Amino acid sequence: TSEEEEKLKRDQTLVSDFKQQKLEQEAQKNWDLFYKRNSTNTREFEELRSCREFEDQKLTMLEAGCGVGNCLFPLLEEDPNIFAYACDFSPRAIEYVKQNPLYDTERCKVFQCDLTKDDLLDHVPPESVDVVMLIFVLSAVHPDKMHLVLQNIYKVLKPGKSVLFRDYGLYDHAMLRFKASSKLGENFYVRQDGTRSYFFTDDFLAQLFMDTGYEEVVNEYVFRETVNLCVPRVFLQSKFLKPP
Ligand SMILES: C[S@@+](CC[C@H](N)C(=O)[O-])C[C@H]1O[C@@H](n2cnc3c(N)ncnc32)[C@H](O)[C@@H]1O
Repeated sequence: TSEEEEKLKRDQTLVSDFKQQKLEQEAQKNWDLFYKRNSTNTREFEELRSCREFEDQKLTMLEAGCGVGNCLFPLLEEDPNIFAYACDFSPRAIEYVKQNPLYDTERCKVFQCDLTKDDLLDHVPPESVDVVMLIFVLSAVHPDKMHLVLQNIYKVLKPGKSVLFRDYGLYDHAMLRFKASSKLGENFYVRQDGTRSYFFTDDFLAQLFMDTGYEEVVNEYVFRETVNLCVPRVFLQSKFLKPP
């Protein structure tokens, strides 16, 4: 190898770490910019009706990474005996959740929170929650910090109740198009809008949850289609239990 060949490889590491840190430093900005630049923004129901002891028993629920509430307001409208804590670290997204007319404070408490560093106990009482919902959120978090998210959620969960996980899986469509310029690491990619996407394997995700004290209930790939002309989709869909 040349002298410039050797130089270029140490340059690649250096620039790539610069890129990674900038992307991590601005995780919140890029998600906030995402919301400020757009507005065209069932397994869950089954498990809510599952842990109920009575028939119409009230349950309390934490939607971690609520966005503008696409997975929140439906669950509130179908089920009347459910209270949802909701957080997100994008202020603009929070405005949207507080701003649409379905928002009723007898049913829904939304707050800002960076799940990697802000204590959920600041706004969610300890071991108070029956279901936490991590839907397409963990994959936005740096793989090295994902366990922080799971540790944080742990404090909030009533023992014997569970996290409902769903996120991008191995060989999902986006992973199969990113130019290697956008690869940040193994299964870790950056989108054009600066937000990041991790593509989970069943084994890696299971290890994350067990390293932070959960037990595997369900951990399976699920496959779906999107219309263009059909696009194959791979999600990882799981359920992890906080032990009693
Ligand atoms: C693709 S949206 C998913 C929203 C929602 N779970 C749903 O079902 O539609 C990803 C959301 O995760 C949020 N997010 C990413 N990292 C976060 C973090 N560290 N703490 C809190 N929210 C985060 C972003 O603000 C964004 O709104």
